[PDB]
Amino acid sequence: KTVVVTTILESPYVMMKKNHEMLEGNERYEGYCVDLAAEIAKHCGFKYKLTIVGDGKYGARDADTKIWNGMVGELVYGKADIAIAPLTITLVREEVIDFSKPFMSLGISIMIKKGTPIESAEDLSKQTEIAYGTLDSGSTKEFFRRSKIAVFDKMWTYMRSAEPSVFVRTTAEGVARVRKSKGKYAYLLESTMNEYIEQRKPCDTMKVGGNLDSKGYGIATPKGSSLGTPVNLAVLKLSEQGVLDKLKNKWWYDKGEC
Amino acid sequence: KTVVVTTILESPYVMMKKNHEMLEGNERYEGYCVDLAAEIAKHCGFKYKLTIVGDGKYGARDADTKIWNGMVGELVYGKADIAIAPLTITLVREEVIDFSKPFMSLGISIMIKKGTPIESAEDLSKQTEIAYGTLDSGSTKEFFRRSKIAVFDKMWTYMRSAEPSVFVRTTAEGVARVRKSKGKYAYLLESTMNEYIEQRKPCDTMKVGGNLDSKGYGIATPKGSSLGTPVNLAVLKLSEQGVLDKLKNKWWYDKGEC
Ligand SMILES: N[C@@H](Cn1cc([N+](=O)[O-])c(=O)[nH]c1=O)C(=O)O
Ligand SMILES: N[C@@H](Cn1cc([N+](=O)[O-])c(=O)[nH]c1=O)C(=O)O
Ligand SMILES: [Zn+2]
Ligand SMILES: [Zn+2]
Ligand SMILES: [Zn+2]
Ligand SMILES: [Zn+2]
Repeated sequence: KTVVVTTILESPYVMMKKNHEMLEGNERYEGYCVDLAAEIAKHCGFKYKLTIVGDGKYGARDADTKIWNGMVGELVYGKADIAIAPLTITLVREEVIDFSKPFMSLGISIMIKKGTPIESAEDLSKQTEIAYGTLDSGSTKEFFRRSKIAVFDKMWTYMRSAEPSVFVRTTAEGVARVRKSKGKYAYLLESTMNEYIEQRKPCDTMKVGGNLDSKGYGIATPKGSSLGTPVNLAVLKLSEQGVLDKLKNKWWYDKGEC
Repeated sequence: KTVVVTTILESPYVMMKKNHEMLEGNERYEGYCVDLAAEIAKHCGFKYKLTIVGDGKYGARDADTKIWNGMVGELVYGKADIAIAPLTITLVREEVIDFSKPFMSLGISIMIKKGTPIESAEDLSKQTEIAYGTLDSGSTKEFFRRSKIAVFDKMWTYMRSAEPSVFVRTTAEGVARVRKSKGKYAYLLESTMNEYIEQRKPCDTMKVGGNLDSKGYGIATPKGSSLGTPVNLAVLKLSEQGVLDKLKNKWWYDKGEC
């Protein structure tokens, strides 16, 4: 049985290769998670096909219907056997799917156009000249929605009602919005992405302040899947072998252009 | 049934209260892990008894007898129901006990007496004037014994054969050795401990360089135990509701003496 892997186009985790049009199957893709997938499959001994999540979302549960979308939904409804992606380990997800131990740590962070007069989340919350938002479906939005911290709740109150909307469908759209907004939009996004983007041309963005939280990405499987245990053990093995660090260095800093 | 919790006297995770001789049961202890245990218990809905691990050890498998010592052994042999302590999530332990998702991130780091001419593991590995060692049992030592990375193996090769022994029995012993050795002993230890000590009088130590690796502490339960699921969910809930961050700040920095 070939294992169906659900993933998402998000640099430098999974990207189309320069010459992908002349390539087929898994070979079209490169990135940290593409490499992680190959290692996991090697150590657990399976063959697999990478497939990009149809709706291009990470996964949230619809309030009215209670149906899960995104990569999470593909696992929940049996469309994929495993998700190998920058997928945040969260409580609401852990209730419907299984996560391995984390293969990467991260936090929510702030991205600004260079020269923007912002140093912190508190700075953002105390002003109005500069708009700010998050990836409009995923763990970061849910963080602000659920936050009982005054600074973040204040920010959520602003974001939920902002007009026009401050939420974006993809990271690419968020970043483009910072780049074109002349310093009038700051983007809240995961630190790993922020750090990658800061080192790529045109080198006009930067991460400011510390992370707003601490969490991790894990490999996800359907609850009670037989893949859950071997995969978890494979992640810890790769961590202890230094492989996760090697991949991180390969995809972030060896790819710096600034 | 009252849940038996195994833990270890290691500041500031668990410490004897000043008037402990006058107190009983759980009230004898204080620290990050005592606070965490209270929250875990409250969220899972169980009564518990804190007990200090008899042999004062974290957990290793004796190569000869194959017997597990430390907190891991107390779980494997059924002497405790759960371990709430700075216990590192590792592959070999995951094979015999269950771990929650990590409640704290960390890495192996270098502690020096202020003014020691050392900035990194490479620096340490390329010289012999300054001695260096690790806790004589635990995941840090195992990290070096197992590492296939040139620098860390070079360090291990030095450390296993160094005489007198560069290894120490307790964190306290390592720190005292740093402080007394006039810059001629550096101590390799987990970053969280390093960070704690840097804010303690006499304020004569510091963490230098990046971390050598990345990993996490997890709450541990016997394989197959029914506490595993609720406990994991409780960890994620505490992470997301900011409790883990509050606790780290309370015990590391709010008490800061430097
Ligand atoms: N990892 C998240 C998805 N996700 C991704 C990014 N991102 O890649 O910058 C983000 O800023 N916010 C977010 O919730 C999840 O799993 O929902
Ligand atoms: N957390 C470890 C134990 N452990 C603790 C410390 N520490 O408290 O400084 C250390 O420096 N090295 C180590 O292996 C494990 O679980 O074995
Ligand atoms: Zn194309
Ligand atoms: Zn491998
Ligand atoms: Zn005493
Ligand atoms: Zn609570």
